Amino acid sequence: ALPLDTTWHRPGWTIGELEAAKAGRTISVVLPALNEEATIESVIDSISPLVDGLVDELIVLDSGSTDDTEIRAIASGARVVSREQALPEVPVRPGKGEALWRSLAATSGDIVVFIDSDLINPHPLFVPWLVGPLLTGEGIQLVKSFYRTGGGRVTELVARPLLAALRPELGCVLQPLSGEYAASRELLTSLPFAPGYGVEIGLLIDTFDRLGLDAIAQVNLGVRAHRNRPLDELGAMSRQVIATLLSRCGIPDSGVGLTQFLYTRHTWPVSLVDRPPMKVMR
Amino acid sequence: ALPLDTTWHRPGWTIGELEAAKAGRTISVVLPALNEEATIESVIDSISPLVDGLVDELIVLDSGSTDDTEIRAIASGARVVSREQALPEVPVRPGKGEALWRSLAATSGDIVVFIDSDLINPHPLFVPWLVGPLLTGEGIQLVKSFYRTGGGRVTELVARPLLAALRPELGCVLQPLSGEYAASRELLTSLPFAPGYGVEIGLLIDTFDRLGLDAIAQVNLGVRAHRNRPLDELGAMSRQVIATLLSRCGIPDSGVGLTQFLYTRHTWPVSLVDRPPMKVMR
Ligand SMILES: O=c1ccn([C@@H]2O[C@H](COP(=O)(O)OP(=O)(O)O[C@H]3O[C@H](CO)[C@@H](O)[C@H](O)[C@H]3O)[C@@H](O)[C@H]2O)c(=O)[nH]1
Ligand SMILES: O=c1ccn([C@@H]2O[C@H](COP(=O)(O)OP(=O)(O)O[C@H]3O[C@H](CO)[C@@H](O)[C@H](O)[C@H]3O)[C@@H](O)[C@H]2O)c(=O)[nH]1
Ligand SMILES: [Mn+2]
Ligand SMILES: [Mn+2]
Repeated sequence: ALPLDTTWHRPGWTIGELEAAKAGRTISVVLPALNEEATIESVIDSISPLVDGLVDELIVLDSGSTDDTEIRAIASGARVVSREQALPEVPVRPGKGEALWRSLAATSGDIVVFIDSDLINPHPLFVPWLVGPLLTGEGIQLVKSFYRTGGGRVTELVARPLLAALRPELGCVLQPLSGEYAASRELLTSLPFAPGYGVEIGLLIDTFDRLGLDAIAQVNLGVRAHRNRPLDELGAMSRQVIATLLSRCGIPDSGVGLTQFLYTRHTWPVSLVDRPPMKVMR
Repeated sequence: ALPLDTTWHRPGWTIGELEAAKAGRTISVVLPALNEEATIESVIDSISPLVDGLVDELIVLDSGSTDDTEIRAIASGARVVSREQALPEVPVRPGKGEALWRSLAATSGDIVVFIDSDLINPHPLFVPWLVGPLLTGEGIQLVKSFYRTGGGRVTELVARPLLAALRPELGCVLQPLSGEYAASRELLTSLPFAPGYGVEIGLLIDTFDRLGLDAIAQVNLGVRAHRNRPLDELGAMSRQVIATLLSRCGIPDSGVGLTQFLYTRHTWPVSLVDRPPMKVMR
């Protein structure tokens, strides 16, 4: 009942049916990871059985981990790609947005699926459930998940109310910041990639501004648990989500970083520099 | 070390000294309340000993309570003023901003102090600590508190990061949404009053835009505990805080209310209608 293809229930397709509908299209899965040694294995394990079938490629984009993320992920059979390796001609910047952007150059799938590597016990139907609308539907180029400490505080207090205020047509997207989603390569390599934690909200809005809702679907993945960061780390994330949201809506951002008083004072980085469409690097 | 008079430590003044420095100025205290039967008595009790001394007036602005807020507050010796009684010629709208605005017409103090009526065990030096800079300093017309479930989520994830983005000069205010603050009547009756939960962020920004930081002081009240609302109630608050913040910064707000999916759907009210400076009602 939303102006937006929303699969509220457990999708009916089977792996064999979904695989049939590929029709020569390839599927790449990317797990971005920064210091996720405790959950990375269970996430890979939940997806690796699809490889050489529904999924043609799985990588861990290691965003500079200093723990045992890489050795654990290799031991799980995964190809692990550093940011450097993904695109060596261009120096590495920090943040998640950098990692997803770069992952576009280390993959070749007509469809790209992103799964966060800190999920606690991810269901192995996550990927099949996300490529569903891209395969069977028409016009769909972006599929966002929804679900459910916690509650998605930055989602419920910042991104959703801000979308209500500045892009109300996106008010029917239930989890605009979700790290689990899939999209066509043609769309992904045509859009710029916001830095740090701005990347999701930036892709959602440029996708909308460029193609309208009809290109966007969302799908219930059920329940979703992950690391629940402390409030001060979220402030920093929220600051970046805000900077990216305002820019896509034509509003000048001060570029000034959030300062916190814990009393002691800390100033977190924010970035106004988007990475350009990966096309320009061909 | 901030561009903003910040009393980081327990203020040194005594009640007698502060009272001396009034110099013919009167002090009104206002407790806005909506259904606070469980905490209203302890809050009044913590302040009533100042009446006919440092404080010349105390009221409870009852914002339509359906519990025993009024009878309990009366039994504590407080004058209780309904919104209707505060300003009968003008029909009542909902929200906190309505209540504070109206309270300006039911008081006569040259200085007005606001204290939330849901505080758990408020220190009885709260009021003395807030009128300090208005009495002894010069130029000061607004005094904001700071302190400390929870953590002030809407504060740390929405108001502070948004001020960083759009009014970075206000980045050194530690609790811009705090319900405990004092201000001169001349300032208060000259500013418009945002609706619902937008009122604080609206007063902070119009005060800044109109007088600069030099008119603003903040004071440590130590620790502060209150009702910790559920996340969905905060989304609604956050939506209003956002609508008010964007308007003061010259940015058009859609006027569209936040919708939530709990799955079931609910749409909370937001308002773009500010009450005008109480001066215009003279
Ligand atoms: O510099 C970084 C930071 C994070 N990550 C990875 O990105 C994923 C998500 O990061 P996380 O710290 O867990 O973000 P969340 O607190 O869970 O934030 C949620 O909301 C954010 C705002 O859009 C999204 O970026 C996240 O994917 C989403 O889970 C994890 O696998 C991290 O390893 C990186 O690769 N590089
Ligand atoms: O329609 C209303 C709503 C609330 N209140 C009173 O206002 C005070 C604060 O309301 P509360 O629901 O406790 O807000 P908080 O969740 O604590 O929000 C914090 O941040 C808000 C955003 O600025 C401020 O409005 C609050 O004062 C501040 O405590 C309480 O005494 C309420 O009784 C009313 O009088 N009328
Ligand atoms: Mn996470
Ligand atoms: Mn409260």
